Amino acid sequence: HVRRDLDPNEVWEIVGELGDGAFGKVYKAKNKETGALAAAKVIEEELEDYIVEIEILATCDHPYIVKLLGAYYHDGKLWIMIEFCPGGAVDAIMLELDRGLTEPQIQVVCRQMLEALNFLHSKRIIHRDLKAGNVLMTLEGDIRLADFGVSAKNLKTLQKIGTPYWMAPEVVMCETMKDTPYDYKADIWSLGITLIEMAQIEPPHHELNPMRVLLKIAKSDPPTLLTPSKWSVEFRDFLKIALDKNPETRPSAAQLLEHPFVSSITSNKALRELVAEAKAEVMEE
Amino acid sequence: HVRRDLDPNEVWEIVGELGDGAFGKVYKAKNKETGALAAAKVIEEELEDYIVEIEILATCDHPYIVKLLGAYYHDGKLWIMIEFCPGGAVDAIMLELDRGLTEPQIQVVCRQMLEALNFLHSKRIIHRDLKAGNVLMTLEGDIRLADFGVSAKNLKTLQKIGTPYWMAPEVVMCETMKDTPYDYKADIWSLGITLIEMAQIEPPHHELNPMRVLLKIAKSDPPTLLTPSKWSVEFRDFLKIALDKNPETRPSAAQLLEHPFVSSITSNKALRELVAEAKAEVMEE
Ligand SMILES: Cc1[nH]c(/C=C2\C(=O)Nc3ccc(S(=O)(=O)N(C)c4cccc(Cl)c4)cc32)c(C)c1C(=O)N1CCN(C)CC1
Ligand SMILES: Cc1[nH]c(/C=C2\C(=O)Nc3ccc(S(=O)(=O)N(C)c4cccc(Cl)c4)cc32)c(C)c1C(=O)N1CCN(C)CC1
Ligand SMILES: [Ca+2]
Ligand SMILES: [Ca+2]
Ligand SMILES: [Ca+2]
Ligand SMILES: [Ca+2]
Ligand SMILES: [Ca+2]
Ligand SMILES: [Ca+2]
Ligand SMILES: [Ca+2]
Ligand SMILES: [Ca+2]
Ligand SMILES: [Ca+2]
Ligand SMILES: [Ca+2]
Ligand SMILES: [Ca+2]
Ligand SMILES: [Ca+2]
Ligand SMILES: [Ca+2]
Ligand SMILES: [Ca+2]
Repeated sequence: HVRRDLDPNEVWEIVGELGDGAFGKVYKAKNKETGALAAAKVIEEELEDYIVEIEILATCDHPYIVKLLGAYYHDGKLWIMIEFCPGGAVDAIMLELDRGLTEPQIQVVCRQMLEALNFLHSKRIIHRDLKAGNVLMTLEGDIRLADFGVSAKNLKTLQKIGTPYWMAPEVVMCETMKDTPYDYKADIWSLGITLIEMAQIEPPHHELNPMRVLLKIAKSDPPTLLTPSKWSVEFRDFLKIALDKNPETRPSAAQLLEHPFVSSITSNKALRELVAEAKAEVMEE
Repeated sequence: HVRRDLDPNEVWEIVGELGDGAFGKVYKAKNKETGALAAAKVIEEELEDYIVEIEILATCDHPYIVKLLGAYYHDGKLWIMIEFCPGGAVDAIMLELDRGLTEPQIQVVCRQMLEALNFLHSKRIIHRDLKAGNVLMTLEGDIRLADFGVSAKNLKTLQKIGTPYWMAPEVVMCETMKDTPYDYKADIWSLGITLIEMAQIEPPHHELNPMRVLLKIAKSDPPTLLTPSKWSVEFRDFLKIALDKNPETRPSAAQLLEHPFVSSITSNKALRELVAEAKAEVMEE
């Protein structure tokens, strides 16, 4: 999936920057032949993390997951072109609009996220980094799950303890959490938190520093919506079963697709409206 | 610690085989200058596992841990010479004598193992593969903890997920078990099982296949001695607190060194006697 024979800078042009951070710059790229836009990383022996990421991406051909457009290794730089999502990240949308999503909007995101997760889990791919910032929007009002970096760094490890009789109980449990049917449950919890983040702009425990947050997650009862009366019983029930601290009894995405919070969602209209409103808001000067 | 400049086959001669298995052959080597004997691996990009192992070994200079005599990379082969232990592994001793250890013998092994683990844990090294087969004997009746392969493969990983607010409780717990003060607790549990193995020849759940054993460890109450009346209250109490399923409340090696099962053990005589008896038994033809 990494093309060696083709030179990438004859097919793509880097026309802008989308972001920057701890994992380098993300560029906006334009196809000089077709005019298609991509999010791009041009990366100059931790390229094996990116190699595993490309392989996941290439395997993850699905309507609600970001589509890999091309990967190259040329002169050396590793190029990785992925489909541009002009609607942006849902957390940027909430910041731009200065508000959380409506329940109808959350229902669409939830339905589509569940379809994506059901697909990934079928392929034994665990995302492990769900959050509103990794839910990207199209102008049509569909999501795309993004950022398989954590997924890939985790998979590289597993692809790469003790002798069982002598193994401590906590070691048995954490090695048993590395495999089916427990590994994928993590994404279901993170989905629930993401839905709260979308309802309330911030996730639970946002006021605490990251290290205190970890203690809080382990020891606290599962998070609930701050103002329950704003939300349907269906939404609160959905969260109640998704935010199960016990991964054994936490439902799969397939099971959650039959929950009445999402089982009747057959239109993306609420999300298409959201993206239109965000676009119009961005235009204000 | 890996010598490049010196050619190893001018210092050592491979004079025998000690073992074979899934991790290759272990040779017996003799120093052509001094006459000292070593256990040797001569290994022809998973050499980084062995590199981390050498670094651990070089750091683990202690009376009750195997002593690294030399590591080389020459013509390409990786040579790793470690001190020969003529008494052999405690599990081989039990098989040779067709019996378990006496309580006085177990007390000495336990005292010395605790001293070793207290040292390792001070260096933030977790063995992760304690068992009677990794407790080696000298003719003097001292142990040497051996086989840091699992330790090294684990450390290579840590030296080499998610964002905390969205992280599932079970993921928080298993990442929190990867660090102090929880990581080292695993060795305390494995010590307890090892002591049962030494008392009874076989560890608990030896009748079950390895995959069933894992379920059994997670769900069962902690193991106890099969015939309690053979053993002191002190031994049974020691096991009771060491085989704590909760790593939070499981004692450290330092705490266990003050337990009356080991706190008064100031002589290795019982173990020196054991090794003499095993030697004499081996001589029978
Ligand atoms: C408009 C917009 N696009 C993006 C990011 C995109 C995108 O449009 N397409 C896309 C695909 C994948 C990814 S990724 O997270 O998986 N990722 C980092 C990545 C990308 C390429 C290669 C590899 Cl290996 C990995 C990230 C993205 C963002 C964050 C925004 C946005 O909110 N904003 C941007 C515009 N601002 C003015 C407002 C906020
Ligand atoms: C007599 C004897 N010696 C050994 C093994 C030794 C030894 O004598 N010294 C020693 C040091 C280290 C290790 S190790 O487990 O850490 N290991 C595998 C290793 C070694 C070298 C390099 C590296 Cl990286 C790793 C293993 C050993 C064994 C298993 C026996 C034994 O019971 N027996 C052998 C004789 N039989 C007739 C009876 C049973
Ligand atoms: Ca697509
Ligand atoms: Ca605004
Ligand atoms: Ca992002
Ligand atoms: Ca914030
Ligand atoms: Ca509803
Ligand atoms: Ca406006
Ligand atoms: Ca406005
Ligand atoms: Ca020594
Ligand atoms: Ca015999
Ligand atoms: Ca061995
Ligand atoms: Ca056995
Ligand atoms: Ca006693
Ligand atoms: Ca005899
Ligand atoms: Ca005999």
